[PDB]
Amino acid sequence: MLWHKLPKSIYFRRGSLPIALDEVITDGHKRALIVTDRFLFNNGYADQITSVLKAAGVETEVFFEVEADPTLSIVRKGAELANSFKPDVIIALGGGSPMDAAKIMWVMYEHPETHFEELALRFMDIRKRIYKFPKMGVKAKMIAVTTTSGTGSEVTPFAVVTDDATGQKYPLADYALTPDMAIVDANLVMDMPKSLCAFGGLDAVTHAMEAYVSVLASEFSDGQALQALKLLKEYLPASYHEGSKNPVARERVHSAATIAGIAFANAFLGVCHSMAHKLGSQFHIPHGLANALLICNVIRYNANDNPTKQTAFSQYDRPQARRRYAEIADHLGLSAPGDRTAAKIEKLLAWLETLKAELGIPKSIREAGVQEADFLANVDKLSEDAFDDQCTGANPRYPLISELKQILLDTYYGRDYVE
Amino acid sequence: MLWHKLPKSIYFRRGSLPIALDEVITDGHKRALIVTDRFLFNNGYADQITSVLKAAGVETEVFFEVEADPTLSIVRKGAELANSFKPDVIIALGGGSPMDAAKIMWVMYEHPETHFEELALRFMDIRKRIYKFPKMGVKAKMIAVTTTSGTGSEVTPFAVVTDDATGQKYPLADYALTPDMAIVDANLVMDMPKSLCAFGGLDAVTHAMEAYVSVLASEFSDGQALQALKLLKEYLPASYHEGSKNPVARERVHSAATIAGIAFANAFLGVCHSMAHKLGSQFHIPHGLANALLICNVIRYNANDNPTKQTAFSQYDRPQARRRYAEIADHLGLSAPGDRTAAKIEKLLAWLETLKAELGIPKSIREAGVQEADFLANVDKLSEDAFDDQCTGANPRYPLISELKQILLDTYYGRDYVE
Repeated sequence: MLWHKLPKSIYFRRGSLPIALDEVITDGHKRALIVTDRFLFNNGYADQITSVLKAAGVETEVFFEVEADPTLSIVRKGAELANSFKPDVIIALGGGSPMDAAKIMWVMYEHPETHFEELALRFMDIRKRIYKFPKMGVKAKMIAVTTTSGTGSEVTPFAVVTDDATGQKYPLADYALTPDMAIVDANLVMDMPKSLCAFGGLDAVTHAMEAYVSVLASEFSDGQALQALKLLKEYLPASYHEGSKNPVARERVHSAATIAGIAFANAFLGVCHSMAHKLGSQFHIPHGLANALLICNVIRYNANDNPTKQTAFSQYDRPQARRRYAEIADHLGLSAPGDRTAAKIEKLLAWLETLKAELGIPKSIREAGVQEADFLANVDKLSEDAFDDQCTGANPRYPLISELKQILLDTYYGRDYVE
Repeated sequence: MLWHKLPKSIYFRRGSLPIALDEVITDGHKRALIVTDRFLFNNGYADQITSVLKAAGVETEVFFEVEADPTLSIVRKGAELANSFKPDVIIALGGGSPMDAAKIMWVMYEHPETHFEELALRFMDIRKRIYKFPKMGVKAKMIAVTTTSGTGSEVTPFAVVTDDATGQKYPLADYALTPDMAIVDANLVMDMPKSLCAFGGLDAVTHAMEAYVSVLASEFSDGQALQALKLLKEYLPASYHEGSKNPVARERVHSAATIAGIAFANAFLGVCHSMAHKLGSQFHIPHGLANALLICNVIRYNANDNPTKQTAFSQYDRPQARRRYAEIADHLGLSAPGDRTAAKIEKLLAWLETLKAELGIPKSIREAGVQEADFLANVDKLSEDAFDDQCTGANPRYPLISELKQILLDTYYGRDYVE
């Protein structure tokens, strides 16, 4: 059985933010907290929402102390603040690291009794979950603005954090901590650098490419994934080169990244986000860049009509991955009439290299600043710990630790994944 | 040698606060921090200054986490914040606990190298000080609003804090941490409770009664002390009973409390503030209430023309304390023509009881919630540790530990201090 659940509000157009607070926050709340990173407190992005609340009978407080790949130390810090200001609403902002950290502070504020380890517990299903998350709408709601175009955390329950002790990103998940509102306005990403419009807008390509093929994939989460893929193909290159000079593309890509969140929130990720999380917390590689190096092989991995194993899901009778990856190309135009289902993937992978070459993305991990000695020494660790991530419990061929490492290395040496 | 140094600005009238920020802060600064207590963050007293700054090109941050009798834990907490927001100006508010804590955060922000123990070091003189405080006007200025009428911390270098480990208030002092501006508007004390208008407006009676008699007393700091005493006599009772119904008195008293700060900042306190600090940190008695129980005896102590010792100050040739306490009464009207310098003190002490009875002040410490067993057991401690306070190095008869305890006890049993 399946579902398609999101916030009961997703406002999205250039100029939507005040028209998403002049509307709902002030009509129901008078004590707000804001979560973001310093670059946005400094550059005047959080005073774009405190301007409109303080003008109303609302009292704001900003937790600008967040860092990339957030830790559990910060989260506990914002709760202390949240436990002191007693907010009626939380307004995450900045994209990813803040959003992934505010919806968990939302927890430690509603229920400070919680223990993070009981949240990072992998599971076989989301309903048959041992640590049923508590109900969180009673103390304060949770709003989610975003300033990047690669995460989808505005919609999805995923909340990636780090222990600060082991150094293991725990992509915990539960729909009980979806935002009540998601605001995705391109006013905030028009001036975003290229190092981000690439990594971000290129994870989104995975958010949707290992969601249209996942086993939990459904008709609900297949047209959105695609529409997140026909826009990242016609507007992502332009948003990189032209930047703010083509705000429509820098806008459409911002919506796509979110639409892919409308997909992978319902149809969880595959395996690229498992190896990515572990490969980007060890070597401190960003999210999107770990996903762009692997995706072009994971496909070569999941696209084997006769794998070693399937993921054992009723709705998934026969392995269809080699097929789905073709409907993708068939939808994007990469496919020519009279193909054979084996080139449509080549024509697809060819579109990525062509797309990774024109965004500043390297051809391997070695080129990405990781020493062969620091990799091979700890590869078996992140290859056993990827298997133990919750994201991999949805990809269509239940990878073997024998088979993950092989694609870690073939992405280090820029090789393929023949079998 | 002596001095009379204060901020280069003391604005004071009902409605002065915006006219003290619309004037100077915004003309020179664009990044401000505010320090206060929760009662004022909650009750809308800090958004009376953030309203006017944010309306300008200024970014504010409020450290509302302060508690009565502040600790060194909070102070180090606000520095972390101050080290993160990087303010151009600090705006203390609330009176006492915040003000005494912000001008020391000002230190840990300018010079985080400092070590509190090297600040709480008693000394024989302020110039001949071992730990010459550093220069602090370079990172951020320091403003000082006040919302109570008993402290004078707006003007004075005194910054009373607590280790949080030993529990010993260290009334450190240095003019290098005087505020650059002091704002004393009665708009903020009109709605102050009676438990505070009494304790506060009754310490001020000591701020000035052991400053007109101190050895460092000078013509500069004698008319102010008195004017702080002719106003606390004609307007303090009315500000207690009538409260906000006589805002002129609730205003004049607010200025007096500050004028006494113009005195005891230059002519340090005597001994009542030494025993008070130690007697109010052990039994958690408030400041003003520890000073109102003792003052009516310390006078009987300092008013002995033949004491055991003087304070050894050149300007202080013969003990004049028994005389000064008469010019006080002679100025307030308590004195009738044809007295003998021995009744003018009785007529003075009589004015206090008469004044302590009509403010809700008890007649002893026992009545103030302190058990005879918890007092006599630790009296010799706060009697040896009062002698070691910096305030007592200015009172005119260099008390003996033999003689302090005797007045601690006579204030417990409500007795006098015959000798």
